[PDB]
Amino acid sequence: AEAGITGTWYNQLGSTFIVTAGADGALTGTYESAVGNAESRYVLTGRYDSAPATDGSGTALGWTVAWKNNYRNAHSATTWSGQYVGGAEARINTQWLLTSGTTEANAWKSTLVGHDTFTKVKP
Amino acid sequence: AEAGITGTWYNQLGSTFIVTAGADGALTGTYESAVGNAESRYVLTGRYDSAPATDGSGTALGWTVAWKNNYRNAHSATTWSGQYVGGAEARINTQWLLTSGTTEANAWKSTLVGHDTFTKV
Amino acid sequence: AEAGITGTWYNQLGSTFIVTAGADGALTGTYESAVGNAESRYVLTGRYDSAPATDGSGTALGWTVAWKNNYRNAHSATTWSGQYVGGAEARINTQWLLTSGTTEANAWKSTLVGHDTFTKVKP
Amino acid sequence: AEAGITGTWYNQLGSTFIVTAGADGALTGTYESAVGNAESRYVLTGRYDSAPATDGSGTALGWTVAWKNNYRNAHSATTWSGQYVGGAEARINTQWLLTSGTTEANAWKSTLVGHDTFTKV
Ligand SMILES: N=C1N[C@H]2[C@H](CS[C@H]2CCCCC(=O)O)N1
Ligand SMILES: N=C1N[C@H]2[C@H](CS[C@H]2CCCCC(=O)O)N1
Ligand SMILES: N=C1N[C@H]2[C@H](CS[C@H]2CCCCC(=O)O)N1
Ligand SMILES: N=C1N[C@H]2[C@H](CS[C@H]2CCCCC(=O)O)N1
Repeated sequence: AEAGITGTWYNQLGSTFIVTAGADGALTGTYESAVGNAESRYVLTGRYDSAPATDGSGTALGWTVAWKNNYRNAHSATTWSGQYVGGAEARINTQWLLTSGTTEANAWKSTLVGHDTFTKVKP
Repeated sequence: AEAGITGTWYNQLGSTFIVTAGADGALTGTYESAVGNAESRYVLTGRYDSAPATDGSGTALGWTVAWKNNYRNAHSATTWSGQYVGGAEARINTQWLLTSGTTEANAWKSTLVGHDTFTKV
Repeated sequence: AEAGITGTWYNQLGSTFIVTAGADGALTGTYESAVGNAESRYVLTGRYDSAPATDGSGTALGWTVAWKNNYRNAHSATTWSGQYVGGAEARINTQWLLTSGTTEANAWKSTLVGHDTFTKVKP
Repeated sequence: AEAGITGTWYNQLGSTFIVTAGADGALTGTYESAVGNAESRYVLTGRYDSAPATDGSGTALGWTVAWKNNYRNAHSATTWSGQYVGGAEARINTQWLLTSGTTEANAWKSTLVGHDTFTKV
């Protein structure tokens, strides 16, 4: 549901995610990371299943943040792939891939993988 | 390198995606796959880092495709994270995560991972 | 440290992991999964850093379980890659890859990725 | 297919691993890489599913290498998960996770992921 995803979310690292889910399946907002070579807010863009299922299945979504803004440029991009689960305590459980640009030679070590869980605070 | 991300790319599977790279880091376009519960074009939105470094590194980027369009809804979304490299043969090398919406009970098996290499050939 | 890893561990799904860390960096034991097309115990083999660092850095390790025993055969294998962190509450935090054998055609969907956290109960 | 996993394999990077596949699912051998804080041979231990299905599927397997030997200790371990396929050109297609031991503080960036294809060429 767009509404349910829309809001302010935080994860276990202390990062802030502000997103708006649009009617057409779009996600736009800004990400504030608590870690990494990242300072201030970064623009995020993603997509979600505007028409999930009835049942108590999560809503699949994903989004990308390139870590370049007017203050910094880490030359990397992270994509989070997960599911939104609503209820009294809504969560977005994700797995992410962080790719740094590298020379052909170090391309084998350009991507990190992890997982983040977000808890909603505001709409 | 710059601009050159813009165009039509194809992968091993036969998938095709057309993207437009905007001066400030946005990626917009459509994705048409060859495998899965997919049928036609899907909208894709991503970001790419517009000021890559000047050591011969690739340009980091990523995009998402929710697999829902006016014809099908596979209740899943794929995110590709990778880097673009130009030259006589430009390619985008990526790793992807495909998450399907599941009930709590099947959450452990909701995400597939793979890799795709796209070229303009 | 071999000792610290040796023991009985459980994760959030309810699976049992019984492992012995040998002096030479080896890990052997059995895995009892609570989910999947898996019944009874399965043999596991892995390796760990017998000489970690001083500091409060985790000990990197990894192990594999092919899901075939005398009772079942899911034709898949899972490898867990993570770190052991000791202390009063020792944990093994991992990320895993589950690959199912497939035809060339469905190879794109042969691997699942997730993460498990194990808590120690016994040696 | 069976037995055929046993042998010497090489990957794109130039890494080489020699493995022995035992009748009951064990994989044993040595791994020598071409990249990273690695120097010489490392011991590898894995498992492979000894009764693959009879639809033309690959044989699922996986192995681990802790990057410590008598010469170096990179305080990391790599696990490769994939499947073997035989034929005139047998190959092992894998995806790997490389975890480095870190302090809690850097736990978020402890694991790299990639893919390797090994052939006997
Ligand atoms: N809030 C989170 N931040 C880290 C993880 C996923 S992306 C990462 C921050 C990286 C910042 C930029 C960088 O270091 O390249 N979750
Ligand atoms: N070009 C690719 N197609 C498959 C992989 C990653 S995304 C995937 C197609 C999935 C279609 C929808 C589905 O089956 O859920 N790469
Ligand atoms: N204890 C765990 N079991 C599931 C995850 C990782 S492997 C998986 C069980 C799979 C069983 C065999 C199968 O279904 O193929 N953790
Ligand atoms: N053949 C491969 N070599 C690199 C990738 C995955 S494992 C890795 C070598 C790592 C060496 C030790 C290290 O740098 O930590 N594939």
